[PDB]
Amino acid sequence: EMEKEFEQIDKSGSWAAIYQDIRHEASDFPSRVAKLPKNKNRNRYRDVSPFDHSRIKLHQEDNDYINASLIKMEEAQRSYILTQGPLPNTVGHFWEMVWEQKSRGVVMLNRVMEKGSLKCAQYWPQKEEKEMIFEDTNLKLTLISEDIKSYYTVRQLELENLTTQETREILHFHYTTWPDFGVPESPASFLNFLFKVRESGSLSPEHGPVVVHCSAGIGRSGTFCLADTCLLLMDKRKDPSSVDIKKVLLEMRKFRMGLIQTADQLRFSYLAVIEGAKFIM
Ligand SMILES: CS(=O)(=O)N1C[C@H](O)[C@H]2C[C@@H]1CC[C@H]2O
Repeated sequence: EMEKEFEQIDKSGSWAAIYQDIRHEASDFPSRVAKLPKNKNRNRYRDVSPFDHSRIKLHQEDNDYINASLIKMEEAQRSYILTQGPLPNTVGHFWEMVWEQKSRGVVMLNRVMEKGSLKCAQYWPQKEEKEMIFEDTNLKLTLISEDIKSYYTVRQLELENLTTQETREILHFHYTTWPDFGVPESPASFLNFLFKVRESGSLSPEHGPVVVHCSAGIGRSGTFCLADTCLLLMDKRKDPSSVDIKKVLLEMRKFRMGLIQTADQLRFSYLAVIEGAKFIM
């Protein structure tokens, strides 16, 4: 059982050591499309690339590239698109991907500015009456409503395909209180946030995969998907303690590199799953 494994690693202070064995065992697949010269300004970080096998393709004939990965968890029947925070020049691509994949939710785990630098473009409207048009991808986005809480904001958005005049409602879940350094002290507000996303229907199989991002789409984004998948597997299995968080992480790392960036994120993921298991048993 993970709770005992937790106390063992904690007591022994072996978090950096567990984390290194995960790094060592992690999959390495080609990422040739990401590294083409024409895609250099579509990537926020030169060392964070989607694998060719799992990358999301835009349906535009010119250049189909976006820094985004499909993570397919077969046993849990959950899919996620993990992506970087969009760049000034990829905001239109981001919304095209949301449209093309039939996503119902966007989960944002960073602030636009952290540590005095921009981590992400302002890719949604700030006021009802000031909508955004993306000329490159022929989409219009309107803020319908905004519910600001202590730890997170939920926004209702309308996305319109200007080409066909179809509209969809998108939910934007913005976790606003992840600290600039390290991880939250308690997983309570993170779990509350994750149950809010679940309750919305955004993670359900009747929609396209949820789009999850932080700045790189690997650290905080990683923790989100890992916690959701582990809790779902504990509901589904005859024996809940058969769920090994290290094995789940390694399976997720076949689809996108670097998921969980620090030993502290790993520790936090264990704590989130262990605490969430109480609200599920
Ligand atoms: C020494 S350790 O690897 O067990 N250790 C745990 C501690 O909480 C600090 C610093 C370091 C790794 C991450 C961070 O959580």
